[PDB]
Order: sequence, then C-alpha cells, then structure tokens
Amino acid sequence: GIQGLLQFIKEASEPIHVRKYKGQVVAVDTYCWLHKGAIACAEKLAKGEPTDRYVGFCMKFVNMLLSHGIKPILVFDGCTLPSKKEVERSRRERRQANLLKGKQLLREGKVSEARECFTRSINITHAMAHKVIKAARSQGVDCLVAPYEADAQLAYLNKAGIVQAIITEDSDLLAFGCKKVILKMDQFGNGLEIDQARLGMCRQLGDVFTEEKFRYMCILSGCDYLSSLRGIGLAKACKVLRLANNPDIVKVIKKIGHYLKMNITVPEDYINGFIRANNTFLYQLVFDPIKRKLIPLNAYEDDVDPETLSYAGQYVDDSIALQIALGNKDINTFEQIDDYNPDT
DNA sequence: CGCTAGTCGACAT
DNA sequence: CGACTAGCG
Ligand SMILES: [Mn+2]
Ligand SMILES: [Mn+2]
Ligand code: NA
Repeated sequence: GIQGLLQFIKEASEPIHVRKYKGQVVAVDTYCWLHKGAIACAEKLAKGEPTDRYVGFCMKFVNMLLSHGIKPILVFDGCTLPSKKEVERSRRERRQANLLKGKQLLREGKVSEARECFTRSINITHAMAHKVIKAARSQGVDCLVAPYEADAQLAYLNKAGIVQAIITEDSDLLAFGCKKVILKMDQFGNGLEIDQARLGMCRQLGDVFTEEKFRYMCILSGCDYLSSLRGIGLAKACKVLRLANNPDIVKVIKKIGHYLKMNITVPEDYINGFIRANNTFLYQLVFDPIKRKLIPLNAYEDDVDPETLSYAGQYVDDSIALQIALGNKDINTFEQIDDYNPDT
C-alpha cells in the first residue's frame, strides 16, 4: 500500500462502529480477513495438512456484519497484474524460504523461530478463497472475484454507489479514490473510518485533497506500481503538489528539485513509470456486476488510448469475465471448478 | 523535520 | 499489510 499514509492523514479518521451502516451495503477486502485467519492455522497450512479455521474466522466477521442489518459484498483478488508478476513471485520466493527454513528450525527444536517463519510463509490461494466463497454464499452473502486486484473492484463498487463503505486494512483504497474506507475493524465491529470529504481536516495536505492530486501524492511518495525517487516521501511529494498548481504533472515531476530545493535528476524510466502507475490507478480493469462486463475503473478520457494499457489489465469475453467473477472459472487454468448460478 | 530500511505483530491459547 | 524506530540527509 501507501506506506505512512494512515498516519499522514491521521486527522481525517474517526472511531466508528459498523452499526452506522445498518441497512446499507458494504464491500469487503476479504484478503485481510483471510490472511488474519490463516495466521492461526499457519503451521497446518504450511505443512499441507488439512485445515479450515480461516473459513470460520472470516465467517465470524461475516455473521457480525449480518447481525447489524448490514449487507456485505465479499471481494477477492483475481489475476495478478501483468506488471506485478516480479514482485509477487519474489514474495513467493521469500515465503517458500521461510517455509523450508522454518522446517529446518523445527528440526532444531527452535519452536518460536519456527512459528514466526511459518507465519511469514502464508500464501493465500484461490482454493481457500473459494472455500470462503462457498461458506458465505451458503449464508446468502454475495461474493465477487475481481478481474485483477480487489482494490480497484472495491473502489468501483464504492464509486458506483453499489456499496457505501469499504472494509480493508490497505490504504491503497484511498489512492483509488474511495469515498468511505473502514480500517482496523475487529470481530465486534469497532474500527477507524476515513472519509474522502474530510481529507480537508488534514492541514498537511493543503490543497492536495482533490482525488487527482491525492493520487499523484500517493504515487510520488512510493506505491506498489512504482518505487519513489530517493528521498521522496509523503511530505515532500505533498509539498511538490502544493507549490505547483500546474495541471501538467509531467513537467512538474521533471522539475521536482526546483520545488523541493533539492538536487534531483529524473530518469525517463520514472516518467514512463509514473504514467503507467497513474494509468493503473485510473484504468485498471474491473467487473461491472450489474451490466455484467469488463470495464475500466474510471471511464477512458479523450487523452488516453486504451490500446496501450495492457499493464492495467487485459480484456476477455464478457461471459468468461462473468464466470471468473462468479468464481466458477479458475484464475490460472481457466477451468470450470464450480457452477454457481445467481439467477436461480 | 523528513525519508529509508528494517523489525515486529497479526491469531489465540 | 501497518505500526514503529534507529540511522541518516
Ligand atoms: Mn489488495
Ligand atoms: Mn493494494
Ligand atoms: Na518513498
């Protein structure tokens, strides 16, 4: 996510209870619940031994949401973004490393280091996610598998008015331009809420409370799509965007050293990287649940060419997109692993 | 003051 | 993932 963002816009948050959204619709970044629950049965999961504790763990939160008259829409991550393959597979390397090393630490009796290794080897698979999907759908809870990152799908669901709030632990949702984000929610319904409108409460932001400038700030400070320039954090990026009311962000980036009074050299790789990052935050492919088709998060502008946004996602047939979104088609093998029908 | 790289906790007994 | 902090510009 956006490192340090929560403490940076700390003044835009407030302690709430989900009772506020009684009789409303709320989408959930289920992976947080999935991972948090996978922590408990980390040993058995990493060993390959059968376990289903994380399912019940998620269903705790689900039932808690249902008890307050809240309609939850569980969202799951789908295909890995074509650009983020490297980072993900490297994460896989680290996980496998902690697994094998953890087992070697089990050979030596080091139980604490072992557990701490196995808990850092947690790989949330699509099988686990689908198990959670079945569990929720048996309780009448809608589930949706995002075409790619669940973040963009949630952002769309909130922007479209389909849901009123987003439950997550990842600050990326704020960079995608969510209206209401519920953070740090326990199994009882206590959590922090960050509304976009109240971004103005943060004096540090200045005039950088507009979605475009906010996105620019998040990207410049360093995001999942692009590493920041050395010595650039949230404050200095915010300062760059504050001092520069120039709409053309590229020219602004090129003379960042002028605004920060530092000696910074900007490679073209960072310019193109910024453009691709912004295009990924703006036009990452999501699934319209109503019209049942693949659409960009935001509508394509006249200045952007959709034929050059392969890194933001790739289009498939709407029927296939529907089968993937329903979780009936496997992400990797494209095989029918289920046959759920929401029209019965 | 701000930024970076790193550590540590999460669950739950 | 974030919270948190030593080390440094
Ligand atoms: Mn995500
Ligand atoms: Mn994210
Ligand atoms: Na940074």
